[PDB]
Amino acid sequence: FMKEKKRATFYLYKNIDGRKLRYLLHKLENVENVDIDTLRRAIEAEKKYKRSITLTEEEEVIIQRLGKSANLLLNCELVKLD
Amino acid sequence: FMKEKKRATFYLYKNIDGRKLRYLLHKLENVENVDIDTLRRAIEAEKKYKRSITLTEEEEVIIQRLGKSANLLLNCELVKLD
Repeated sequence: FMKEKKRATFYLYKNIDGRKLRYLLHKLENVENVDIDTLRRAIEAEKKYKRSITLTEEEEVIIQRLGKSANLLLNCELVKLD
Repeated sequence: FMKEKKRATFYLYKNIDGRKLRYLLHKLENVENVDIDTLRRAIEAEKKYKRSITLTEEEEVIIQRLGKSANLLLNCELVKLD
């Protein structure tokens, strides 16, 4: 129904704060593809840090658009950020 | 040590034969990135078919280059093929 005030939980290879997590999610709005090297690094990284954020309506649709690819893509952005 | 005559085992969303599996692996030699839509589809697909091939020396290095991203990338190629 939208504007559900729910949290999206992610597992990252770095224990980043919500501020950075939210930054990465929004960066995905302009991502069209992921380079093979970046994908390998994100996949091989140990994603053991559980980080969550309560979504705004705008973020809910980004999460819905990405579906199950969200966690990996967020880790890919983190690799690119670093 | 190379030329190990070992099998690489993959899990695909379609029960393709070794002929096609090998085709997809070689196609990855020219892949530089994966589009976001294709990645989501490959991630969300139920990869329940176990398919294996014994690697030639040339294929061993492709597998080594891809590392843990091989299975997902193969599924991405399968999505692109279809």
